[PDB]
Formats: sequence, C-alpha cells, structure tokens
Amino acid sequence: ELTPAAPVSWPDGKTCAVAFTFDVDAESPLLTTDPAFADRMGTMSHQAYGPLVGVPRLLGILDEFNVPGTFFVPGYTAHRHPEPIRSIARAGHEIAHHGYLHESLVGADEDTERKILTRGIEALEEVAGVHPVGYRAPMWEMNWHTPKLLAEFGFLYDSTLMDSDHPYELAVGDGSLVELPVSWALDDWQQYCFVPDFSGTGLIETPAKAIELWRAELNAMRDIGGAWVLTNHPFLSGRPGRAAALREFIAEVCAMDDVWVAGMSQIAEHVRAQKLTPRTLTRPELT
Amino acid sequence: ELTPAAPVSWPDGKTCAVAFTFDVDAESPLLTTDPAFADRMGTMSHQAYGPLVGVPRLLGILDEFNVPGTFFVPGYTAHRHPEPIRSIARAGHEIAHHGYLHESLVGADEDTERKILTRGIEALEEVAGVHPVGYRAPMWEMNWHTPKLLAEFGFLYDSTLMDSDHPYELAVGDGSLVELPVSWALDDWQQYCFVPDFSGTGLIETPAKAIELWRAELNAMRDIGGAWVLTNHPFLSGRPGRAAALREFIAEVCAMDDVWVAGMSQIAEHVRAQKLTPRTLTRPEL
Amino acid sequence: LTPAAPVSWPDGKTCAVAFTFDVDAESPLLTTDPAFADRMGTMSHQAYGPLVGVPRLLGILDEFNVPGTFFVPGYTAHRHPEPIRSIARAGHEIAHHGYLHESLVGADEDTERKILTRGIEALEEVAGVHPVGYRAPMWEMNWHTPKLLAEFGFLYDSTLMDSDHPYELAVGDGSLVELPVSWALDDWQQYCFVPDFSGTGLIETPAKAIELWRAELNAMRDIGGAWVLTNHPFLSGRPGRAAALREFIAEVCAMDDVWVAGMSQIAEHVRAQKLTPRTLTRPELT
Amino acid sequence: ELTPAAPVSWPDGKTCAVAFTFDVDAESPLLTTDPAFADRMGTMSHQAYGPLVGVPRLLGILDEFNVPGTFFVPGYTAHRHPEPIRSIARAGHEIAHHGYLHESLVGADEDTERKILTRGIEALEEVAGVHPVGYRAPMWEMNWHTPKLLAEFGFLYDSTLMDSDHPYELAVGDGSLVELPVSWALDDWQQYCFVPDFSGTGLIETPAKAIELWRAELNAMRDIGGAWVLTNHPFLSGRPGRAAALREFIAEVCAMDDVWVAGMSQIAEHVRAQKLTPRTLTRPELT
Ligand SMILES: [Cl-]
Ligand SMILES: [Cl-]
Ligand SMILES: [Cl-]
Ligand SMILES: [Cl-]
Ligand SMILES: [Zn+2]
Ligand SMILES: [Zn+2]
Ligand SMILES: [Zn+2]
Ligand SMILES: [Zn+2]
Repeated sequence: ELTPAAPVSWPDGKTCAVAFTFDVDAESPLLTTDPAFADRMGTMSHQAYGPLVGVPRLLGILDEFNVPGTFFVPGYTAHRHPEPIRSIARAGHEIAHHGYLHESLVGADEDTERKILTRGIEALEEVAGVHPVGYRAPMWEMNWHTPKLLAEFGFLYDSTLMDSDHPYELAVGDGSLVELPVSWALDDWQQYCFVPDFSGTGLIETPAKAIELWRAELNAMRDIGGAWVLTNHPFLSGRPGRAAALREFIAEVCAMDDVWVAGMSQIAEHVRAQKLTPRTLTRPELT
Repeated sequence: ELTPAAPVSWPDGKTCAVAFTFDVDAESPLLTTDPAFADRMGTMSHQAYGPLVGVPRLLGILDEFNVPGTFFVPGYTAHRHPEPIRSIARAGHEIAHHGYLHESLVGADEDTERKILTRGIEALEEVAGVHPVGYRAPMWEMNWHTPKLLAEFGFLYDSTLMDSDHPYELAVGDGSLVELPVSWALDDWQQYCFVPDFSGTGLIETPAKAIELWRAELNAMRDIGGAWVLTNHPFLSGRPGRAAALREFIAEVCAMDDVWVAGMSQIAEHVRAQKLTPRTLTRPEL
Repeated sequence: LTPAAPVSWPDGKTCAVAFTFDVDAESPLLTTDPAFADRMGTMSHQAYGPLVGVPRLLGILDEFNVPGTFFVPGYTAHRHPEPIRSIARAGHEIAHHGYLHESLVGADEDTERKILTRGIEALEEVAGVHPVGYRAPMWEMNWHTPKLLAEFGFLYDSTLMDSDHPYELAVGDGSLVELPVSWALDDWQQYCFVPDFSGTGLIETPAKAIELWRAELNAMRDIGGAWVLTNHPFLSGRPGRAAALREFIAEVCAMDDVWVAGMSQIAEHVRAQKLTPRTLTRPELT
Repeated sequence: ELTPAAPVSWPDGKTCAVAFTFDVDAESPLLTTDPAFADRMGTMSHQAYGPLVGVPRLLGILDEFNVPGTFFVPGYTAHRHPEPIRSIARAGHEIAHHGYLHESLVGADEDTERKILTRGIEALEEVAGVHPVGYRAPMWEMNWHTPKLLAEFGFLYDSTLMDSDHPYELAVGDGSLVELPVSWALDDWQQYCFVPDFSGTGLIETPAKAIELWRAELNAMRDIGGAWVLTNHPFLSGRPGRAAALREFIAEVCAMDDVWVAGMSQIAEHVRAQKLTPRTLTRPELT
C-alpha cells in the first residue's frame, strides 16, 4: 500500500516553500535529438540566447530581490558556455546536474546512465569547480533504476517526480533520496517554447498569461503548504517581456510573509533533517 | 425516422440537472496505448498524482459543499490504487465503470467488450464492494453493438454519447439503457492535459479560462433545461490551482436555485421513471 | 492580376454581412475514412449538428429576422432530411457543399461534375430546392472548378480568400460571382475537437471567438467589404457557443451601416453592378 | 571566448530603436515546400491576399503616421506581383532580400546560396529597380557559411539571428555585416497563420492578444535599449482586423518620445558608424 506524501514542517514560522529554478538547456536538447541541428545557425542562435543574454538578465533579477536561484546545468552547456555558467557559481547560486547532452533516459541502461552522470559531474567540476548535490532528469523522464544510481553517486536530492505537492524521502535500496517534486504547469516550456522542427506548435503565450497560471498555482500551494518549484529556461524566460513579468512576480512572492523563498539544496537539507519515512512508487505490473 | 431528444421534467421545480463526474484514469490510458509507458517513472509519477493527491483533494471539496460526485474508475486503477478507490465508496460517492485497462473499443468485437465489462466489474467488486450501474466508454468512443452489451449487462445508464443536450432512453431492443450525454467542451483533458509522447501539444490553460468556458456552457444549458455533465480527471483537476478554481465554481453552482446538483444514477433513475420513448442513431450507410 | 475593387452596396448601406452555416455533420469524416462510420461516439458528436444545432440556430435567426445561408452536403441531406427540410421551410437559402463533402484535391473535371450533379439531385429530392450557391468542401478547389460551376449555372461561389470585396470571376463565356471568405471567419479553428480527425485539443471560449469576429467586422465596416461568417451547427449549435452567437447577431442587427443579407441576395446585387471579371491564375514555376 | 553583444548608442537622445518589417512571402513558402501547392486555387488565393490587399493596406497605415517600413521580398513574389512590389518602392520604403522562391537553406551549399542571392537581386532590380542592402533568411534559418556570403555580396545587414537584444557586427573575416536580431515572439506567423496541409494547428489569435504580446516585449526592450524588430506578413496582418489593431499599435509607438522608429538600413548604418568589434557564434562541436 503506497502512502501519499504528507506535509513537511517549514522553518521560521513559514508555511510554504518556494524555489525559483532554471534549466540552462541552451542547445543541448536539440543536439541530442538530432546532431544535424548544430548546422542550423538560426536555431543555434536562438538557443545561445539563454546562456548569453537570459542568464545575466535572470542573475540581475535574482540579485535585485536577494533571491537564491537553482540552475540545473547540462555538462555540455557548461563546456560550450563556461563564462555564463561560472558567472552563476560566482554569483553564489547553486548549480545542479542535468545530464551531459541533456540525453533522453528512455531506453537507457544503467551503464549508459552512470557514464552520463560521471560525464556531467566532471564537466561541472572542470568548468565551474562545482560538485552538484542535486539532479533533474532531462525531459523530466527517468527509469525505475535511476534513483539507485543517484544514491550511488551521493546526490542529496532529485527534482523530477510529479506524484506529490510535498517534498518526501524517495526510498532507494536501504536508504533514500530527497524528492522535490515538479509539475508541467510550473514550467515555461509549455508557455513560450517555439523551435521549428523541434518543439512547439506555434503557440506563444503572453507573459501575463504565464504569470497568471503560476500565481493561481502558488496561491493554492500556500493553502496546501507544499514546496512550490518553478522551472524556467533562460533561452525562453530571459527574453525582455518574459523576464520583466518574472521580475514583477518575484517582487510579489518576496512580499509574501508566509513563504520561504529558498535554494533547492537548502529545501532538501531542511526536509532531510525531518527524518521522514521513505516512500516510493513501484513499476506498474501488467498480466 | 430519427427524432431529436426532447427536454425532461426535473424534480421539485428544478429546471436543469448538473453532474460533477470524475474519470480516475491515472496510468491506465497510457498503459493500454503502449505498455512501455510503465517504464517511465516520471510519467507514471504524474499519472499516480490523480489517485494519491487529486482524489482526496476533490473528495474534500465535494464534502465541503455536500455535493455528490460520480467517479468512473477503470478496473486497473482500482487494482493499482485500492485505497483511493475505496476512499470514494466510503465517502458515499457513486463508482461507475470505465473499462479495465481503459481500453479503446475501436475494433473490439462483442466478446472482447463483454470480457472487459466482466473484468472491470470483478475489479470494482473485489476492491470497493461496488457493482456499477453506470458506464462511460474509455476515450468516449464505442461501437454500434455496445449499447446492447451494456443493456445485456444490466447497466442503468451510459455517459458517452454527444447527440443531445437532454438525457434520453437509448433504443437497445427488449432491454433498457438511459443515456446521460457529454461533450468535449465539458472535459478538462483538452484544457489541462500535457503528457509528452501521449497527449497534449503543450497548451496548458489557466484555471480561470477552463471555468470561464464551463460557466458559458452551464448558463446557456440552464435556459435549455438539459443535463449538464462535467468530466474532470483527478491527475489534472486535482492540481492545486485547478482544484481551487473547481471549488469556487462548485460553490457558485450550489448557489443556483434552479439547478439540481446530483449523482449520475440519481439523474438516470429520474429519467427512467419518465418512461421515455427509446431512440438511437444508426450506423451511417455508404 | 488586378485586386478586386470595393463594390457598391444598396441605398444607404456601406457594408454587407452574411451569416452562413456548413451543415457538414458526419460527411467530412466519412469521406476522409469510411471506418469513421463505426465510431458511434464520434458519429453522435457530428449528428448533434443536424439534430440540435440546426433547430437552435434556425430559432436564433428567426428571433432577429436574419436570413441565413446553409451550405449542405448532399450526404447530410439524405442522412438528415427533416433538419434539412426544416431550413427550407424557415425560408433560408440552401447552397451546394459537395455530396460526401469530398476533397477536390486531385480530382479531374468528370469527378467534380459527377459530384456536382449528385449534390444537386440530393438537395432536390430531399428538400425540393435547387442550389444557386456553391462552397467547396475544405475550402479548396481546382483552377478548372469555376468553369464547372459556371457550366452548372451556379450564381456564386463562396470559397476564395484573395479579396475583402465580392467580384466577378473570369470564367470565359459564362458568369460566376465570388463572395470571398477567410479562415479567421470560421468557427472550426475556434471550437473543433474530434479525436483522430481535427484539432490539437484547443477549445476557445465563446467570448474569444466573438471578440475575434467582431474585430474583423468592425474593420470590414470601415473597408466596405462583404463580411461572410462561416459556422458549423455541430460546433456553434452547442449551448454556450449558440448563446454568444445570438448576442452577436443582436449587436450586428443594430448596425444601420450594415446590410445583413442572404448569399444569393448579395450575389444578385453584385451581378447587377456588371463588374469587370477578374481571376487569379495558376502560379507557374521556372 | 564569445562575448554577448553590448548595447549600441541611438541618435537624437533616443534610447531604443523600433523597426516595422514585413516579409512579402505570398505564395513562395508553399511553392518551395511542394510545387503541387500551385494546383490549390483556394490556398493560392489566400496567399495572393498579401500582395493584392495586405501590401496597399499596410502602405496606407505607414503613410498615415509617416513611418518607414522595410519589406523583405522573395524574388518570386516580385515576379508574380510586380505592381504591389513596385508600389512599395514608389512609396519610398526599403525593399530587402528574402531569397527567390523563399528557399530553405537547410542542406544548401555556398554555390546554391550564391545562385539564389543573384536570382533574388536580379528579380528585385528588374521588377522594382532596387538593389537590396538587407537580407533575411527564408524560415529564419541559415548556414554557418551564410554571413560571409552576405558580406561578399556587399550586404549591409542581416536580420535572421536571435542571440541578442542588441544589433552587432558579425565576424565575417575581412568583410563587414551588421546583424539586426529578431525573435519568434515578434512575428505574426505564430499568432495568425493557419494554412491547411502547410502551417498552423488551427490556433488563430485575436488581434488584441498579438498586440498585447508585442507591447510587453517593446516596453521591456525600451528599458533594455536594443533594436525591437517586428516582423509581419501582409497575407496575415493585412486582414481587416489585424491591420486595424497594428494601425493603433503604430500610433501608440509614434507617441513614445524615447523610441527611434526607423528603416532597417537606417538602423544598420547607425550601427555601422559606431565601429563595433565583430562577434559570432561558432558551430557546436560534438565528440
Ligand atoms: Cl538556456
Ligand atoms: Cl486520475
Ligand atoms: Cl453540422
Ligand atoms: Cl504576403
Ligand atoms: Zn531541460
Ligand atoms: Zn477516461
Ligand atoms: Zn464543410
Ligand atoms: Zn518569409
């Protein structure tokens, strides 16, 4: 009988936790899908906007409001854009693992996954001297064998699963891994992404519509007392109008006295110190 | 030949019937489409949210306003999430049939469909102690022979067809079957669903826009006097922002003096008592 | 290739409005794939058009004494004769829309002729009417189609999108009025969701669809064109959509600069102006 | 070491540049994808609306507010619609290059691309007596070798790339070429286009929603100080409702004292006079 995740107690009289997170995907989701995307200068320029413009713009916004940010960086982004990635670490923001070439884990065996985890840790170490304690699977998809590899690599937390509003201890072998759950609604990819021959049907929402959608989710989460995890991509949300609406929303959230605006590893550490009973879903069985 | 469905008289001065229905699809629509979806821990975690989080949240909302909900539960959902499905029965809400592994009926022969009906019935009996009197076809698609299978199985009603605003008696020979019609617009799936490689192009509507769409339909349905059947999925509408907007909408509907907020079997028994002349569409001939 | 000039409107009017309806029902699906006939759920959704949408929309047109033009595939007429007859008894024009709503992509002149005759014969035999108007199914036709239409003595075509103003299509020895349309003045892109056939799942609120048509209309009033709206009873006939359309019709009826007319009446006004015929020609390559 | 583009200084104390641009695509994007689109009288009539109706409607609106516009004209459009294209030159607006038959550059070698540049220039010269100094790649996609071709053909600027909010000088060796960057958000195609069997899913936005999107972007660009380049297609934005909404947006923009509303060559010459250090992205390397 799988228990649903229960509410966690938050610190400092706070009753909701909020994390602003950024997946610095840049070119990597396209290159892993089809390496011939490398030849598309137009498309590669749209992707390069994230690390080149979006990353400094978003860091200026986080710094204006003294907000911790968590940047999930694919190792290949770090190798192709080391000055943008180092600027994140230099600004004092946490960097977390997001694969090497943002590889799909669908069909991946344990050995393939283990090589990608090493390759991403080494790139982030080389480029920015960071050893990530956090992970998010590219494309928010992972295998039933993935958490044990994350445990083997000593990761503090994962932020990939969507079966809860509350953080929890994901049971892994004879231990656990903190889970900081996400949702497709709390992602700018479905709001702004348009990349011909790759992603998006042509629908490009207004920045007000996107904030509206997140604000309705946040107000509800404040009543639930969960961990509200927002995911944005610098090549999308770093654009002028979207960044300007995220800045206004961030100002609004920092003004909420009931909310703990925090880094992902700080959230995960606070959860870990609660010594919760681990839980996990199991693979669906079919006769 | 074929007549349109005529309005039914609602009980005790009510002039519109409203039914809040929930399809506890969870993993099953993906698993029948491709069993390899079982390997996707992420997608499976998104689908498990429905029974784990969506179902208690929605029960809490239905409870706050004393609203009856009808929960269409595939047999597989009941077998994989027995506690949430048992929680629905214990709360006093109706459980109705929705296949076993939410199978598509497209191309299913009568025997294939009978075997699925049996399998779903046995699952809901086993897990929840329920024998459903209501049926909704997975993916809202059935065969010209399905109504006669449902009648043969003793179902009170079907809630799959969309040729009417008014409930009616579906012509099935010597048997009897009430039809409680639905429509694609009164479904949250086209408003909120996004599951890569399965369904959804990326469009995720705000909760206010989905309520706005449903309220325009409900206010117009109140002038028509039909049966307004809303279908939500717990893994979609159970999300915080969406359930909060649903909650407010349900309060609003409870304040409509003219509307009868009822369970699906209560609506179907009222329709059955009117003794309507049966009717049916027939397969197009080419 | 000269652009179409503004046409003079009668007496004090400076702009024409035509409310049109394509009673497509089952036919676009059945021609795309005959196996759609086995889909009872989908077949019930398309049947709503003739069964429910047509009397609702006829009722609204009656309340505001608005003439409507109904483009009816011959198949819809044979499958739904009473809904089609009911249009003609209400005094509204019935126009040609193929037989089984066939795509004209890749058809030779003989295939298009046979279809033209089949549709005329169905509308004559079912409703005792003879169409003077034509609109290609899927709004697509061949460069050889205007000549075929002129040969069948049609008064007008309503398919082309190269002008805001009606015009005389060059067809040699014959005559043929074009009353142009546009994708923005279609409800299909606003409301259509049929699994395995049309829509990505996007379903717009009725207010959004009216806001979009109203933007166009208000601009067309300054241009002096012919604003031709296209709606499908299986879509716009739904409670919420029909209600917002009714309020929109009430609003258009209070615009004294606007001529709200039937399509053959607009076409006969245009024909009386004795315009110089024009036509686009097939783009030639290298 | 790639540096992001720096802000440029604008004239007359302005702090933002704005360009109204139009791609007179007409029939050409469809005819290059599949020549059988020529048989489709309905679809061809929809495309012919751009040059027959949209071009004189948009020229009337530009004339009303004394706004320069830049029209990117495929050479095929000039040949099929010479009078609408000539009317653009007569009204004094700039005409720029957009291929011949709006050809995709995906898989194009430099010879195929040079032959298209020549075909396009000769069609524009023969039709409207104009020699284009501007270029935009059909489908906003080009090869890593395209900028050098543009410099060698004597082009002043390109407006295809998306790695910057600011104009910059592209690294093209001994030659020179201004980049006037663009964005998918500042395009009407994603907002209004529905062409069966070619482009669009059925989503057709209201004109107020498109304008809302572009104004959120423009307001944020005014604080950034870049060049906000709008792209519209007469066959889409020339429609009564869309043109009327564009007309009122242009009136609002002419009322902004901080904005420089200009032609693309006017903006590019002002950039070129600043003598910026050339920069360029490089092809992603994959091991
Ligand atoms: Cl990025
Ligand atoms: Cl569910
Ligand atoms: Cl219809
Ligand atoms: Cl155009
Ligand atoms: Zn990612
Ligand atoms: Zn279902
Ligand atoms: Zn049609
Ligand atoms: Zn173009």
